[PDB]
Amino acid sequence: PQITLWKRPLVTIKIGGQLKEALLDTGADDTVIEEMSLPGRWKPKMIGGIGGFIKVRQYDQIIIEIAGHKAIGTVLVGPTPVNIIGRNLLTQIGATLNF
Amino acid sequence: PQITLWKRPLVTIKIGGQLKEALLDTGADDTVIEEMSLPGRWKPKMIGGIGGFIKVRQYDQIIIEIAGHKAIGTVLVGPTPVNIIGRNLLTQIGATLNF
Ligand SMILES: CC(C)CN(C[C@@H](O)[C@H](Cc1cc(F)cc(F)c1)NC(=O)O[C@H]1[C@H]2CO[C@H]3OC[C@@H]1[C@H]3C2)S(=O)(=O)c1ccc2nc(NC3CC3)sc2c1
Ligand SMILES: [Cl-]
Ligand SMILES: [Cl-]
Ligand code: NA
Repeated sequence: PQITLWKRPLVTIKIGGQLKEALLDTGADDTVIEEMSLPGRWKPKMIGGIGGFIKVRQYDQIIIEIAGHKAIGTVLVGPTPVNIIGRNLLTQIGATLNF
Repeated sequence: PQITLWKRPLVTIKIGGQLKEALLDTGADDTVIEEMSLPGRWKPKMIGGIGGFIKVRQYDQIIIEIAGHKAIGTVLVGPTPVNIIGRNLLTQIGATLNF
């Protein structure tokens, strides 16, 4: 699709069999989603945005569908205010910015 | 142009007569720039992101040049760790996300 930015670019994602809403975010290096249960081991990561830092759990090689496009990659789980799809997965679904 | 997302989508902006580097950020509703002077009236605002809220100054009807493209809109000025071009100005330069 071609998505304009007059509204938030929200899409549905599917992860862990569940549907969630998430923001397509070119300003985010990584994908960050709210508290949920994921399989496997996790590693620590401390990620910074506006306001300061949060601690998150990093899960690698997680299967996730984004607007119907399959991706497999790193998902950070933590107390984010919104689910964010960052560049690590936007690149897997072939997203570009165009003007 | 077509900007891929392998790296941060950083562009040069001109604002308040200054040159700055800024991130094209589809996950940002508003444009947020590090501390600088701008002419005219302003009012305070609180904006939240991953690590909580920061207080900014809201300046309306500011002209900015973004990667060569002129636009006008509201600019928030405050202690953001990175200059961010948000949807309120990305729409004006005709930016879209495509995949
Ligand atoms: C969290 C989003 C929902 C909003 N944000 C935009 C994101 O694109 C930020 C951009 C950013 C990049 C950085 F480099 C550093 C930063 F401080 C900020 N991304 C990010 O925090 O990413 C993090 C995480 C992702 O992985 C890595 O990448 C970078 C780091 C790191 C860990 S925002 O900035 O908080 C924002 C902007 C304007 C605005 N307008 C408003 N209007 C009111 C509602 C009416 S509210 C509001 C909120
Ligand atoms: Cl505006
Ligand atoms: Cl349009
Ligand atoms: Na003004």
